[PDB]
Amino acid sequence: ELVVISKSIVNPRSLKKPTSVKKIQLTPWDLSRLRFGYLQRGLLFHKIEVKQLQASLSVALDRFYPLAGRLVKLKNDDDTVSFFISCDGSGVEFVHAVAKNIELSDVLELSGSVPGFFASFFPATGIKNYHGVSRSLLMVQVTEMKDGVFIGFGYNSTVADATSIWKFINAWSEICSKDSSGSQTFQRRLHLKGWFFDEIDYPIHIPDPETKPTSYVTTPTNLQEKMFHVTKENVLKLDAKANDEADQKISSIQAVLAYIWRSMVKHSGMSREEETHCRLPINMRQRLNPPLEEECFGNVSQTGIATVTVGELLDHGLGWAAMQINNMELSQTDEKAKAFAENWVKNIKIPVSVGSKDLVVTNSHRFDVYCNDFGWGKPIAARAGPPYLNGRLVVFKGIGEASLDFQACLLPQVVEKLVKDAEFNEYVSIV
Amino acid sequence: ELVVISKSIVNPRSLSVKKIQLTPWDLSRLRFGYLQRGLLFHKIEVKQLQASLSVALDRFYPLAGRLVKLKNDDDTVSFFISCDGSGVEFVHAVAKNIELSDVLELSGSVPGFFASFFPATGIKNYHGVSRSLLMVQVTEMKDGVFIGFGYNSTVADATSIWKFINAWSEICSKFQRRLHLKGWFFDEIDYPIHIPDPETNLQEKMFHVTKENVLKLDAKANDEADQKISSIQAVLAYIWRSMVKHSGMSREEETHCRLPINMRQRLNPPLEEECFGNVSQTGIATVTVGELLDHGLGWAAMQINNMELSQTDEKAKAFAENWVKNIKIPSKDLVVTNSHRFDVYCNDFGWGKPIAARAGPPYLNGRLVVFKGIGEASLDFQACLLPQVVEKLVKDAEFNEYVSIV
Ligand SMILES: O=C(O)CC[C@H](NC(=O)COc1cccc(C(=O)O)c1)C(=O)O
Ligand SMILES: O=C(O)CC[C@H](NC(=O)COc1cccc(C(=O)O)c1)C(=O)O
Repeated sequence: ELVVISKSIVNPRSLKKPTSVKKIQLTPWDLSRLRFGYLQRGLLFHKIEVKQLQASLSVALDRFYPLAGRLVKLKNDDDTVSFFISCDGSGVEFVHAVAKNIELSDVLELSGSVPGFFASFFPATGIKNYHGVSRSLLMVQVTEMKDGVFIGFGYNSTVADATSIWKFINAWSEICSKDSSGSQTFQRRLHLKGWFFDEIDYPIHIPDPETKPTSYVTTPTNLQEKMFHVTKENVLKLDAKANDEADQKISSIQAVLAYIWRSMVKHSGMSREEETHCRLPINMRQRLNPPLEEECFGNVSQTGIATVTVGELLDHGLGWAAMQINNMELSQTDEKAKAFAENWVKNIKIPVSVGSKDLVVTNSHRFDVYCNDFGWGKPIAARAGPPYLNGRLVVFKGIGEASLDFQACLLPQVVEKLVKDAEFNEYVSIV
Repeated sequence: ELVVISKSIVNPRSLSVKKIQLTPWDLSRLRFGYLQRGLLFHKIEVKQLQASLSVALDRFYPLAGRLVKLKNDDDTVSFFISCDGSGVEFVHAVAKNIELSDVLELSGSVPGFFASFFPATGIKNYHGVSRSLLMVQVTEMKDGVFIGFGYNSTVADATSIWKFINAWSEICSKFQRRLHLKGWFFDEIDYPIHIPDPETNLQEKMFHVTKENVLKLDAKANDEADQKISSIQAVLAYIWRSMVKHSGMSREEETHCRLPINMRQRLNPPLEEECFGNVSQTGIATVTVGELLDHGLGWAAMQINNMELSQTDEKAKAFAENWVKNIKIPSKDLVVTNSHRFDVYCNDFGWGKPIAARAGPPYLNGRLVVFKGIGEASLDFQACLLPQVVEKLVKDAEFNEYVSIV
């Protein structure tokens, strides 16, 4: 129940005399994601005016110009290909849609089988990162609802990590809020991530990612999504309990993730001998040597993986699970990252999926998603879009900074057991 | 914990004195405390809030008045509201360690820190001779702002106070008709009315009911009931049955659901929807515990609806006229307050709609403050409960399916 009003390309609006076309080189981290789908997130508002939003977007794209570029695929004479990002100002796909029968309650209170109507609010479903040669690296959809507006976006993981994407959304909202021409918002020089793998030749020669199985997103699933809210009081309670049991210092988010992990596995139906993983995004800017600037733009995120058996996770307590997470984070070193990049170049792996039997943590509690006031008020919710993956756990800072929200994608049988888990529902509010 | 930055008397912006006479409904509430409610925001600029309040008091000028107490020669007293522009008490305070999470998620013993966000705790309606009839406190938090207010029930009902808040925020964000007062609608009662001189371990939880679960309860109640039942009647009945189930009361006890009734359209002649003043009464549905527990949701909902249908003009008149010859100026009930009809979120003062609405002290067992949800189809309730009832409610699987308790 969604009609498209307009589909257009939004180009950067360049007050400056345009410079040459910058080329951005792709690392093993970027190339190993070429077959994954665009990541899709969005913000819910009481009010957004689309004209101002589109105008301010063109200005913001000038300031974050790699988001307006395209992948370029080179054919090597050895029958491999190479990719780089060309900052050519090709522009961003921008969709204006209307879903006049959908109201805020419907998106705030989402609960149950996915995909549902909400999937259609996102613009990049089924788009893979290697499609960025011909589709934009950022895609935006603004959907007017009965009594609100949703701004959804999808982005190519080869051009940006979530840290960078949320910095762009914050700049865009600031411009939109103050004046759409950008004349009243400070322009800042963009620092690029650059090339930080000094022992790896580039561009890296890889097999063509499109000459690969190419697997569907519209296939029927049995997945559901639920929202989990953890209050400040309960975050603190979990934090204290994890630290009481643990032998090293455990952060609040580690304790809460460990609690969710244990609970998710308790109700999974997995055998004790199965391995379960907690996959966590790690911002590597400050772990690399030399470290990169905290504001450098691009994907500088690595996925850390904590591995245990189901039996181990259930037999030990909360503090032990939190220690597995923390130990994994501590292991994500510079020497590790570089050695592994050099191994990747001699055993290229570009998977189509992550796997469905893990806790797959994404986004971050650190991103101030509510600071995105476009001029009519801060958002009232932050959500993720397709694709749907069992075990996905999207982390959002709460409207209350001390609280946490999680958007969890789970099998129906797991939800059914989770909603009857008395202790879980003491610590976590499921909607 | 709470630091006061400033206190001001805000009069109407514009520079005989109109008298508003008090009805038996007003006079009966003289010993009650001021009612206190408020709105939570990301951002409020205090200077603009205060200037706009002066402008708003031009329109809602009774809120800037004072009670006047007359001593009559027959050893009684009389009260009226003198619209003298004395002004509204306006307090600016800072709670630097309190954050949005704390107010959104209040849960547990009351009174707690939040009580201090409200300006009129311990103030009774008869104190309006010397204290303002509306009191405002704007409390800056670590990462947000709360606008708390208390009001004297002799000058306004909740319908009127929320219309005032709506007008104030509209003025601050920047009226085709002038303010019309409710007037004297008891033609068989003389004024001023002569009266005698009028002078617990509780917890609060937030309940949210989703659009989906409101509709489920509505459908259930209507399937069971023989008259049409509204969504709010169905949800209130469900909460009522659940509270009584976990109350510890025996079958023979009488228990009540108390509900605010806007009487404007029930009076004859009916009064204008926007007429200003207190034109509300409390309706009381009475049942025994055993009956409420034995019968289903639709029957409880019918008890509420039947009570509402009985709130007639003729009854109100007869009761008021006898009240003047039997002045009465004064639990484990369901005490419903506020209403789903009030649009909480239209109160944008210029920096964004509110992110929550809340009630303040006083705290009383069984209070259930109704707020329309951010999601317009949904409902929020601020419930004041005994710890033993809470413990039973959190272990009630069905209740926690229909209602999200935080
Ligand atoms: O950015 C991240 O959270 C991981 C990025 C990347 N993974 C994918 O790009 C596809 O798998 C996922 C994993 C998590 C969330 C989603 C989603 O669509 O939200 C998809 C990786 O694992 O290195
Ligand atoms: O407006 C209403 O809900 C009732 C008004 C009045 N009642 C009192 O003035 C004192 O009893 C209450 C009842 C409900 C809430 C509170 C509170 O403090 O929120 C106090 C009455 O019965 O006509």
